[PDB]
Amino acid sequence: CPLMVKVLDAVRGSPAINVAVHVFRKAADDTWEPFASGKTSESGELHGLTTEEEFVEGIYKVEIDTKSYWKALGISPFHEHAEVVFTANDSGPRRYTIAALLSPYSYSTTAVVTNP
Amino acid sequence: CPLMVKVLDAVRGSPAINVAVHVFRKAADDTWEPFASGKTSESGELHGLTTEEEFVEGIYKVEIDTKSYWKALGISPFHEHAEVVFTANDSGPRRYTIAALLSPYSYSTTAVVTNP
Amino acid sequence: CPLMVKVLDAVRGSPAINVAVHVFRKAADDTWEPFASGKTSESGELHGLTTEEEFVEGIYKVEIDTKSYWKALGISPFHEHAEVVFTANDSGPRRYTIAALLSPYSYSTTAVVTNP
Amino acid sequence: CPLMVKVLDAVRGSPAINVAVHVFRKAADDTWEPFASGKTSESGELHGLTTEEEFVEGIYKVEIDTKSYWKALGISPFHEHAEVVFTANDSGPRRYTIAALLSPYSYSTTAVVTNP
Ligand SMILES: Cc1cc(C)cc(-c2ccc([C@@H](C)C(=O)O)cc2F)c1
Ligand SMILES: Cc1cc(C)cc(-c2ccc([C@@H](C)C(=O)O)cc2F)c1
Repeated sequence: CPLMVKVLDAVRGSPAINVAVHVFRKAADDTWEPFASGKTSESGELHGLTTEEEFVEGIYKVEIDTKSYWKALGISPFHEHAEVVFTANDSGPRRYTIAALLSPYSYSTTAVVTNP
Repeated sequence: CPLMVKVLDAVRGSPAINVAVHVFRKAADDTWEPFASGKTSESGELHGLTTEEEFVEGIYKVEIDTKSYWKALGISPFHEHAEVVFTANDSGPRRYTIAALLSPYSYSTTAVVTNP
Repeated sequence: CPLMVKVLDAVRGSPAINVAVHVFRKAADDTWEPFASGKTSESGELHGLTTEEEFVEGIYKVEIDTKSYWKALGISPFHEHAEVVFTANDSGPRRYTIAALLSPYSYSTTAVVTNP
Repeated sequence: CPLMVKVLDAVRGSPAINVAVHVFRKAADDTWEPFASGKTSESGELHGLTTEEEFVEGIYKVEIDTKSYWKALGISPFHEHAEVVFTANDSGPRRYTIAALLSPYSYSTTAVVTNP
């Protein structure tokens, strides 16, 4: 599991459950090619997006569908979605966790990049 | 000044100076049209991006060029840029401040929306 | 104005108004002595806490009364308060801005330290 | 495991490993009584702090010894320590995770409160 996404809710103090997450890889012509997607679990995590063989160096975009998340909870949100855009680099560690902390008018994100 | 950007550096405990910012607006064909750009001052603030007349209703993307910022300080950061994507002015004209807090492997952003 | 506090609300996308702040300084006996207090204005800012003369070197604790803030808006938050504890002026006088971003179950804080 | 602490490093993009964490419970006379302590693991987590029988309702303080963390990595930090102060309430969920994201001049914290 070289790529994991973990989403938390700063209003409810809970995992962000059943959030849609789409990953894209930047193509040669600078367009965004669908790569992987899924919905966060009851723990706010999304595992199994890709495999070591599929996850090559390059620029990736993780889109988190925050607007749908907030409106399913009855909350008015600011953003259309959250975006995390980063380069995967085979130098240094090989497991990427993209973590996001959501509020209606704000979000935080960090990267946790490690070896097993 | 209906759109402003303010950026802080969480490593230095200082304004983030000379941060490039590019604003896009979603066009009729659903592409991202360049709208405005500038860079943060010595105070970490970017004023004068647009006008009340030109800042019409739409979906806007504020790209904050965090990689360029960190590389210019000699640091190899995680992200390519921070994105803030939102619908603006859909209940009439508002003033938006996009605030960001930067670290090499993490950033936060918030919006301050006021009615003049 | 060598110590200032600025607070934003990540649910409302607005300044956090009428936030009570209490500042303490560690005394010779290692207890927390009350130093100064105030509350955020309509802009989310708190000016006039102290003076250059009175703001001597020491360990300071800035308590931001987040529970009181959220309860006054009818919300039952997680935290009692946010604390920011730091040594001030140990390389000579500096100006400190303590910035905070509030959600009901989460907060962020940063320091902006400048040399006048 | 009713109380867990999880610490991440926003400069290195890693867990915050071998950080000292002290938990206190507020006594009747408003002093802070030592309650539990430990050091974060290789995953930035601290498990086994307390037991259901020991963790009663009341106000708790989680101190994270960030200053020692940063100076063991050769980094100049702002804060003396990070503080998280909250009420444990048997109404609603019974597992508390206190998560913290560290930068030299900033920190974020959230609460993830759940049932199994
Ligand atoms: C204080 C803070 C800030 C940010 C951007 C993420 C998180 C966070 C998000 C998801 C998670 C996942 C990995 C978890 O809860 O196990 C952990 C976190 F510390 C916490
Ligand atoms: C994204 C983020 C994170 C944190 C901890 C503070 C702030 C913040 C708080 C107050 C202000 C005030 C001083 C302002 O200039 O609007 C600015 C900020 F960027 C923004």
